[PDB]
Amino acid sequence: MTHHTEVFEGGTIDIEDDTSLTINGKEISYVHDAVKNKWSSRYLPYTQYDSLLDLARAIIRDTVEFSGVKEGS
Repeated sequence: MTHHTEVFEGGTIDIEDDTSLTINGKEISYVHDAVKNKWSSRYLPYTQYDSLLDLARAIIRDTVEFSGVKEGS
């Protein structure tokens, strides 16, 4: 238990121990816009997102890197 699995358009979302943002096993380091730190997520720089769950899905949707089979066109 205590883990959330989710498949977004081919990308697996790994949430472990009710923490840890991972996609396809790759560590997703969030950067919050909070008082502690004024910066954007390292994987999505200067892009505006709404929530944390939204963020995770936005990454997979915006980057084909987490989609899998696509090196280019």
